[PDB]
Amino acid sequence: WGNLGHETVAYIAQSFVASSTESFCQNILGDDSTSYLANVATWADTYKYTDAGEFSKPYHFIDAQDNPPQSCGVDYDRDCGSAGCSISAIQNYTNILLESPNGSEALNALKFVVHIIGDIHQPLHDENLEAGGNGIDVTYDGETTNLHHIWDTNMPEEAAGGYSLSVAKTYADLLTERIKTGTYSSKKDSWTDGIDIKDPVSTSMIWAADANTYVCSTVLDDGLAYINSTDLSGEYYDKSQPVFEELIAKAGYRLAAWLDLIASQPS
Ligand SMILES: O=c1ccn([C@@H]2O[C@H](CO)[C@@H](O)[C@H]2O)c(=O)[nH]1
Ligand SMILES: *[C@@H]1O[C@H](CO)[C@@H](O)[C@H](O)[C@H]1NC(C)=O
Ligand SMILES: *[C@@H]1O[C@H](CO)[C@@H](O)[C@H](O)[C@H]1NC(C)=O
Ligand code: NA
Ligand SMILES: [Zn+2]
Ligand SMILES: [Zn+2]
Ligand SMILES: [Zn+2]
Repeated sequence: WGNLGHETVAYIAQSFVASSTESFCQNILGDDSTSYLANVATWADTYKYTDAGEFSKPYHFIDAQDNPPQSCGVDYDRDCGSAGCSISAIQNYTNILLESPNGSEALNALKFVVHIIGDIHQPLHDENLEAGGNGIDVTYDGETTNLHHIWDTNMPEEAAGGYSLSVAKTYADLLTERIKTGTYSSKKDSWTDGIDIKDPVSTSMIWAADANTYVCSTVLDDGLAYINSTDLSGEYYDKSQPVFEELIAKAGYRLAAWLDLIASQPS
């Protein structure tokens, strides 16, 4: 996602974490504001453009070698690759926070987990084709862009009504309502099925496989004749909106559950 999506995921997670988890994270981050997670949710996307952070570019995605829209699937050993991936990064940084939460690596580990659980839920961050859709040029509201970009940025910002941290907070409030009582309230009690702090790869692969299903059902189902030729800000946006909104909600809910397990200690 772009910055709005990551901040929204982070604000949702803040609304679901336990108090002890909030304290654990505020202490690592040195921030006890009501934006503590949202304030770091974009860091990984700045870091990756620096020499020191170049290593971490592959950690934003897992290039699933499926065949969409005909067939979708993610396989860790087939798709992660030698340079690592979102799944291998969740394992590494989760294990740093479990083993060394008071050490110097904890700060970046937590900022990576906040960001990357967001990225796992962007379907085109779970797809090899055309570098996650970066190579598919499209038109969106009269502008030339690419399919990856409209899922990261154009469509979420249209739905949220802007791009800023305050707009993200409002959007997160809307999606948090949908989880607690609204649209998602009868399905969210299944969203953490299979979660296992002792198996970060298995857990994050469930999430990535869930998001990847939408590459076939939603991202690419219209077929590339349509996608290449049609302004996607109309009916394509209309069908995409419920899907990316539910995936942003899932990302925040699952991030909170994961942070609770990372911070958890038996009383
Ligand atoms: O296979 C790829 C290649 C790139 N990206 C993402 O696409 C962004 C560029 O739009 C990059 O920063 C990167 O995180 C993916 O999700 N998958
Ligand atoms: C784990 O994270 C550290 C710090 O960012 C990095 O140096 C190391 O290469 C990572 N290891 C793996 C297996 O991804
Ligand atoms: C759509 O554009 C992509 C990327 O250039 C291309 O691979 C594909 O063949 C195009 N499909 C159609 C039917 O135009
Ligand atoms: Na056209
Ligand atoms: Zn992102
Ligand atoms: Zn992206
Ligand atoms: Zn990212």
